[PDB]
Amino acid sequence: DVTPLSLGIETLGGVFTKLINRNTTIPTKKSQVFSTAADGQTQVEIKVCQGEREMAGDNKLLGQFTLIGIPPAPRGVPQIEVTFDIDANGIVHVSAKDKGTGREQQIVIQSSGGLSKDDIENMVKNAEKYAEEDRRKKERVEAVNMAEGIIHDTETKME
Amino acid sequence: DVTPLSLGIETLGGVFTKLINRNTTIPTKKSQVFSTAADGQTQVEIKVCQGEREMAGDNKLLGQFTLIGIPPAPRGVPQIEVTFDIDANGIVHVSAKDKGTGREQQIVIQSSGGLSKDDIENMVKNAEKYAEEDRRKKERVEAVNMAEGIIHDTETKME
Repeated sequence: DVTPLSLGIETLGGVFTKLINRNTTIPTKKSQVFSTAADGQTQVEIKVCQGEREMAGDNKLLGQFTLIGIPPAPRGVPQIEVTFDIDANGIVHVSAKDKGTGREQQIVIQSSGGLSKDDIENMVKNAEKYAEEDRRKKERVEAVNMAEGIIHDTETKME
Repeated sequence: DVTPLSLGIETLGGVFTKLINRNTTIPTKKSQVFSTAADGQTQVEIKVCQGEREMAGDNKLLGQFTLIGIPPAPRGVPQIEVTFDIDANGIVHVSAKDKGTGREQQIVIQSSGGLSKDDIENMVKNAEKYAEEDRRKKERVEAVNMAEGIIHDTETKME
């Protein structure tokens, strides 16, 4: 038994960060650490998405939760470990843990909609159709995001 | 009663960071906040320099001291304020204070402690001589300093 479509979460700029590539044998587990997009950010919204598109919004939203109680710290400091657990029954689990505090909340997606073979084929179709339009939109967001970091590193450093 | 030469410290890459520019009317107090160049950096070294060259090593070292006990934190977090307080005589009171922990370390030096007015003009001439060599060195080092930051900000972020 395998994942019909790629799974991931929406990250800064609307980009879809893939965590489990399609046709992965289930059960499966995959982790990645993320951080806050801004200074003083007390929470992070985890939008679990499914599809093959480069931008989250163009994919199916399966579930949504918010990780509460991240102590205010500067942009990019908090270490948020996001883990995708898919059990044998193909039920999606996504936990988010602030490595520092230990604060953690998890979403269990017992039932999302129904995913038809026609829906799957269509999603794979649009992904290939809009591929270079997607690649260019993703590339631009990545530059804006990198520049945001460049503008935020205005302090001189020392050894 | 102005500063004979520019005063400052050594920062990341060996760059000379001015705190008090040349011909600044004294007495005067000037400050700047700096941070660590590496993850989990315990200390910072303050190398008080005098001259007009773009790299600290090519200038006159007036004083050197270490500020220890910076609580381990990622690159760019610790807030180390460096203060240069000059009086009428030319005595510079240099301090390095960790804005967070409150820990302070300080020295006192003589900027008026210069080896002849002939050499103040020699240093000014040494600078104008190596001005293009320096802007080449400075732009190469500053490119590495930026890349170091961009690489330290690779981690994906979330709103």
